[PDB]
Amino acid sequence: NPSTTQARVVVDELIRGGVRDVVLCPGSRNAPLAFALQDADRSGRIRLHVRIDERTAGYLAIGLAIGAGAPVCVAMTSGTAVANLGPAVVEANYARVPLIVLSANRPYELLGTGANQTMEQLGYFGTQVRASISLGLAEDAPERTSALNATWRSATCRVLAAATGARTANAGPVHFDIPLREPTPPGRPAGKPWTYTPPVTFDQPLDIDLSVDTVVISGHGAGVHPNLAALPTVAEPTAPRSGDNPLHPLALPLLRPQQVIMLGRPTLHRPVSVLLADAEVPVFALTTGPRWPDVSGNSQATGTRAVTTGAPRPAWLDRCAAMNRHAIAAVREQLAAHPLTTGLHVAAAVSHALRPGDQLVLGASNPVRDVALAGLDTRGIRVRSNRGVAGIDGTVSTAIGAALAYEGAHERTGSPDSPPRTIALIGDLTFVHDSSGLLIGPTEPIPRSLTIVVSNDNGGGIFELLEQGDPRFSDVSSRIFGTPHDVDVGALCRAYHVESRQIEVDELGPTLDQPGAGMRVLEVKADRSSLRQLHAAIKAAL
Amino acid sequence: MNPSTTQARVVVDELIRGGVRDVVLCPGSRNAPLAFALQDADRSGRIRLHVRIDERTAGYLAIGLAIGAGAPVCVAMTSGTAVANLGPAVVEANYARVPLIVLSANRPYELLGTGANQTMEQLGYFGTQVRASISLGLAEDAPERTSALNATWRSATCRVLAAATGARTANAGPVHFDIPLREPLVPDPEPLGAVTPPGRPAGKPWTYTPPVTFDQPLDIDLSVDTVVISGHGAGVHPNLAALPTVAEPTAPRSGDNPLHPLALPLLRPQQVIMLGRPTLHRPVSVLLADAEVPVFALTTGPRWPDVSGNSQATGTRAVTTGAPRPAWLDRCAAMNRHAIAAVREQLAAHPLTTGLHVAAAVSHALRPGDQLVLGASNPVRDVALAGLDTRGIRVRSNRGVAGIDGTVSTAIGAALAYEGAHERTGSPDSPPRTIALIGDLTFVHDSSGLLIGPTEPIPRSLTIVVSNDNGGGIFELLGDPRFSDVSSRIFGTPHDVDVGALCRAYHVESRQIEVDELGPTLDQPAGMRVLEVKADRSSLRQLHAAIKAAL
Amino acid sequence: NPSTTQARVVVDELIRGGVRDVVLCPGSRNAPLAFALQDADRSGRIRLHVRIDERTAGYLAIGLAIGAGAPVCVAMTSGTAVANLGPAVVEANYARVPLIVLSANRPYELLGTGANQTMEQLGYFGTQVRASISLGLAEDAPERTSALNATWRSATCRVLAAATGARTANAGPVHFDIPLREAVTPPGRPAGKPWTYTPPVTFDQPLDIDLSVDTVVISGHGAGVHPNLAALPTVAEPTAPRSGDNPLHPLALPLLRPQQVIMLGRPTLHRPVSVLLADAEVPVFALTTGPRWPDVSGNSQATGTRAVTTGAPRPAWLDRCAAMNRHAIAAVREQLAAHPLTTGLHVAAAVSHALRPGDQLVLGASNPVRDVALAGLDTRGIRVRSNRGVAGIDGTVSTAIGAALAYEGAHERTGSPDSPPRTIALIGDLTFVHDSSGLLIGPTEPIPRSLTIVVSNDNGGGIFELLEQGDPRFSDVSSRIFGTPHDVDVGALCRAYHVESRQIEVDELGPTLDQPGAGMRVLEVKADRSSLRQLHAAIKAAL
Ligand SMILES: Cc1ncc(C[n+]2c([C-](O)CCC(=O)O)sc(CCOP(=O)(O)OP(=O)(O)O)c2C)c(N)n1
Ligand SMILES: Cc1ncc(C[n+]2c([C-](O)CCC(=O)O)sc(CCOP(=O)(O)OP(=O)(O)O)c2C)c(N)n1
Ligand SMILES: [Mg+2]
Ligand SMILES: [Mg+2]
Ligand SMILES: [Mg+2]
Repeated sequence: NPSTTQARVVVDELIRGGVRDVVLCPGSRNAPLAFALQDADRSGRIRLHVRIDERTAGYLAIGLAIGAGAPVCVAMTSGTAVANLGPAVVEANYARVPLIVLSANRPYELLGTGANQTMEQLGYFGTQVRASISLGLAEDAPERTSALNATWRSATCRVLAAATGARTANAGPVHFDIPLREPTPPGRPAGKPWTYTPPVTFDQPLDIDLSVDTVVISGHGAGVHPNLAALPTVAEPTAPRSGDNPLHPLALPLLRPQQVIMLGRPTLHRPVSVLLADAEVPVFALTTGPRWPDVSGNSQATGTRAVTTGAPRPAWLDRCAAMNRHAIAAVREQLAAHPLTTGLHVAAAVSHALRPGDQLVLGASNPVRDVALAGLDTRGIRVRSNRGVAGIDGTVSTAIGAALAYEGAHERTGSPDSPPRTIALIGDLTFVHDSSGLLIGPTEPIPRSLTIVVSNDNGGGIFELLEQGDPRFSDVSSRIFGTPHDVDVGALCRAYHVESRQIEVDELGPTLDQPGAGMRVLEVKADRSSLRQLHAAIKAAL
Repeated sequence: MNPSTTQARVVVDELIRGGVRDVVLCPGSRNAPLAFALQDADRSGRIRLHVRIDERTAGYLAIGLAIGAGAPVCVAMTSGTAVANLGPAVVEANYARVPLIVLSANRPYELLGTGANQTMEQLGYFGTQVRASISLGLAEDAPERTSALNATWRSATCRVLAAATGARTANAGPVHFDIPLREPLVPDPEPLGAVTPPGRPAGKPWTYTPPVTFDQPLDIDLSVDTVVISGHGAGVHPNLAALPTVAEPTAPRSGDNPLHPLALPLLRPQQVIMLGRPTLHRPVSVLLADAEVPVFALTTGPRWPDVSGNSQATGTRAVTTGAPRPAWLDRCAAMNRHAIAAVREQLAAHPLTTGLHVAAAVSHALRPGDQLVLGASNPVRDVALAGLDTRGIRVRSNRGVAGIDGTVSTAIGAALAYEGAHERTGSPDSPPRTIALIGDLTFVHDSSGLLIGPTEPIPRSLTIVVSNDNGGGIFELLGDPRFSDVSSRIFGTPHDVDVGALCRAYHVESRQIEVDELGPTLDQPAGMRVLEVKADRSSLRQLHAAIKAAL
Repeated sequence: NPSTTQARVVVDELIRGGVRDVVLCPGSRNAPLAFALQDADRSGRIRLHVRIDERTAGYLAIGLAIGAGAPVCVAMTSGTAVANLGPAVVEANYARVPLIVLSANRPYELLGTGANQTMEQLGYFGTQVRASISLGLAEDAPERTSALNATWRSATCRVLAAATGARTANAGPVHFDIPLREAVTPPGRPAGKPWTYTPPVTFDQPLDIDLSVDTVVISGHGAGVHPNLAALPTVAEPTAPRSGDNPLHPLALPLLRPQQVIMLGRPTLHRPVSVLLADAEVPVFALTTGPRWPDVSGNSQATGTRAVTTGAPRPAWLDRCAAMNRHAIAAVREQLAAHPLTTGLHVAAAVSHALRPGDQLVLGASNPVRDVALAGLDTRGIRVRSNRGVAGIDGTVSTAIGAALAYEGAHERTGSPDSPPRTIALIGDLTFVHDSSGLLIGPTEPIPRSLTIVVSNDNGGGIFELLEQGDPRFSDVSSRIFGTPHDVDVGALCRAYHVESRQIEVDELGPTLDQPGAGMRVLEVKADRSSLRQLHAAIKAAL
């Protein structure tokens, strides 16, 4: 059958392209490439992950992709797949995650006369994906086997290149259709991809004078810039650090920088937003890819690297370092003097328990910010967070997939050491949102060293710190923003046969130092009724 | 009053004037103007607010609130993936023709593509699944044209409601209503006591559009041997009431001459009248796939199903000439009695409680006035197999796409709307019962739909029966492709998820009982509860073979 | 050959669905259904129209549909076809024209890796079409011939149903794909009947309206006929069918104080109409068919499909309106007589005077369609066409040509032994230059027998003289960027395409229209726009 030959050629090319994991869901029909994928899974060339929940499957693919940087395929055939995959595909587009969405249209059947069990289509594919490629239906022609093998492998390498950003430096989701009718020609020698894409550079140098009082702000997707390593740097948790001179986010409003270098895409902290929008401050955007971040439109120039003249005034560096120490002190002490555990205490504890080579996975809301408020030093750490569109959905499967991909890479190094830990920190709403991600059949890969820390303040803590958190809304905000739920986390973990423990904040460190089952949830109860006061006390101690 | 608060209050007001009684809300900062406005309407009793955490299952809750009493229902959420999480419920609402209003907050459209946090292409995200995609203009600070802005906001809100209820189209469905909103997003400390721009006098909708009467008479001769097949969304046809009728559980009965689905392949209809959209029964599909028998499609709206290649004509109602042969009605009535007798006998002779036994017991417990919610895979198949008489009861099921998402939330939402509709009657009697029958995989999958926050409305009389055979009604009853497909390997091992632990996790009363206690337990109440009945799946294929042999 | 069987089944069902005309263009590959359509053309079962310009070809299809109300197919395979069809597809959506766009995708070929010279997609199909249906590849299964013939014919009826609004009362464009791999044909129903028959449908939404309140009727594009409203003063657009005989000149409207408005169809003309419809003190009742209702300001009180009336207009009100109508008809005619130069308004008044029952009238956007209304044309017994969906000045020549062909075809189908009725088109000069391509028709292709295109040529855009940018403080700037003079030799253009042409004066227009010429002719009448604004100022002052 030409369709089975074609499917094996594609799967083979996908494996040479660096795909190591494929996610699937049961549906109305067989998945695309199902048998060739099954053969490769059995042979150990790739690893399959199956889930019933199509939404959590999309996010499992994201995690499997950002854990070690590899392209990941997700393949489902059902009438709800496109709708359920939407959230993950949007995150993959905005965070530039190489996600390949496989489909298998049927050209011998009617479309548009009723509900389609294979693909029920929304409007986001047009706007979200880097490419939409459909292989031909496989012709029955042994005469043309060599020419078809070339066409198929060329097209597969185009899918892979579009998703990884190999030539565009703009990785993201790709829609790859392999049609079939209802009801192996080799690749390049020595395992090379059919169409090889050697390394590319996009170079856009900007002239910047460092003698001007400069602060670096690095956000999601920031590059590494050695020539900027000495400047005071307010770094989001997921930004790689270029140097060793951190500036705490809370210190920023008490300095007066005269220019800003912005790396990647900042999304955290109102003081950062305000500074980038200040008309009297030059802002230089250094980022990869086609677009640049600039909500205010205030930025002066954008490129990919800086060509620097001068150096920072010693008085400026020394003044930034003293506000940095005052902010660190203000947090440590007001946390010490607070009589109730909050998410900020939980984040502080997780940050101390971390060691080099760990992978940290951060939920949206307070956790990703609290870790920054606690001054976590991210050097030697891989920090992952779905900052593309900052959803609270799918964070459990993202952590699981990230642990799996990260352990898989460490395994392949052959090293005798135990698999490096993955530690997730997420809020209680975030955990309830994607609890279904906890359900993993015995037939499926399970992380060996994943700890999910759930900081549970029985609602949405971040909203205590916004305008709706003002006391004049006290009666009203509790229901429509606090959103309390009274979930028994321990029961939920028991229901899914997931090792679970409820501990106090000071036991968090010790518990995380002691290894446990491959996958486990550590719940720490927290309070959010006092959170706006705690943050007010930290500000006043600045 | 700042522009965001003013706009939000005008929109919420016009939605209430348009007949919206329930609103599902999920938390966020960008939708804060909507959340404040809705909670004010809740506090003064103009609507009933339901807050949820998970946008996805929250959309099926809204679906339940819409199908329970027949009213348009809004779900409101923040910008970004929160909106994308409504996709699954939008698809169901489209195919099941449910008046679901997705009311999303957005950033100003000019911020698209600037790197703004939690922003995405929202307008048109759903494509052709929605009846309409409507946007409001960003609210300007310009009091001189407050009354002009009031008119455009209420008109837009009236277009949303008309598209969703099908007031002009006769084709209800979901509508995307996107509202770009900018700071300030919370109500100002001052002015105190501002006045929201007024709607029409006497609470009338700003632009009033009455429900269309859509009519398409079609001639049909009843003397030709006729079977009626009615599926999801079918209408009632008194002049067809005497015909033998294979009716899906969700189809309203027009008459009293039932024909069991198993009997149909053993009869020889010479023509078919197809009511609504029948998807459920394999015997039905086989018959409709046969291009030789003439089929007439009677539907309540402009859509008609593609299940038959030989639909001769479409209509909304038949104009009947003649009457059926008494011998033909005799023949069908005899096969009906035979078909159900085979089922009840083989059921009684089977030594193990299967999901079919649970469905038979549930069907036997119901009385007129009950609402019954069925998970759209096997529970709806089994209840029909057991021969449930649906006269005088409301059967709800997500038969649009018959997916697995949101079945629990839909049961909860149907119960709340149905009880509410009966609070308004004024009867002082206890609220009607809502009984849901859900399989264990479906219940586990949407278990988080059980979650109702302490401050949120709880059904007064919903019982969720879980027929737990520890794995699907899947590889029993087959589906040659499925044994080959590697994704089926998750179905080879019983999942063993503890149902009682799940009900504990969402603080819902749950008991585990035997099928014989089911009838008495349901007559007995107590708010919301789950009854888990364990069940065998191993003998299930043996049971169906015995029924097939008995025919 | 399976696709040959499929293609013939589809063409046969399309024919049974009332398709009489199909528009094609040469392209990189063969049009969908090309050989089945040829066979039907040869046999006189359908009529093929070929054009090289894909854009004019779409507007020709629009004309072939609106000329007698039939569904029309357009079939092009080229790398530019979707882009060139866009304008007509948008017009088909907004004017609710039953336009079927045929395509033929190749499922054995790669998509998305490079330029696609079979169909290069834009973003508009997802927002403009009523349906997008793909037949699916034809396979080699002779036993399933009955089942496949049923499936194909069903899908084709579903396509036709979506395009004509047979069940939705919402006609519009549909995308119909028949994919391709690269003499007995299975029969449809007895007696030429469609495979899935759709009996007549009604959408009924009655509204209670009190006629004793001082009421005016404004009817626009797509207005329906309402007997119970025939006596009210009615400001009608040229394309709106008249219900009665109490016209109310649009220039009269600002001089009356109506206390409620019944609005029929979709109004697009006259700023006094827009002002009245937006007046918060005036209840507005929108009566229209289809899913949506017009309401720019949001001021409307209710919408439906018909009126249930109580009461009757006060006789004082009727005479006040009938007299204000007389005042305005007279102010226009007297200041037209008093005006020194020929303007487009003069040309319109002359064309109005020359029309008679049985004629089809095609109006360009811009001043022509307004001027006919200001000239007080009586449209009873006259079929008035204009592309008011989006009011483009593009494609009006091919629209008039297609309208004429379809209207003539309807008359020839009767046995009448008469010269076919006249189609008279009135368009401005920019509009004519925009779609001049539509004049080029090969000897092989159908040509209207009685089409006369009148071109009111004021060497630019007359309508902008009458707008705010036409005020004298912009005299230097506006000439170039709104007037856009071109100095085209209209007679030389028509001679290049072998089209009978005459430059004539306005009094000469009635006589020339009375005796026929070649089947297609262009009558150019030179007009002035320099004095246009003051002419309208004179008519305002006279009121
Ligand atoms: C699917 C979805 N639906 C809604 C939202 C809006 N939202 C957030 C956003 O405000 C967070 C934005 C950011 O930059 O992190 S943060 C949030 C509350 C999360 O509560 P939590 O998980 O208990 O964390 P907590 O520590 O209590 O802040 C909600 C509900 C969302 N982000 N995703
Ligand atoms: C393709 C296209 N491109 C531009 C426009 C804008 N436009 C118009 C519009 O303003 C008229 C709209 C209406 O309601 O009639 S009217 C117009 C001038 C038409 O000049 P004309 O054909 O010589 O007519 P004239 O009698 O001189 O007014 C132009 C350029 C358009 N309508 N279509
Ligand atoms: Mg929380
Ligand atoms: Mg089960
Ligand atoms: Mg002109």
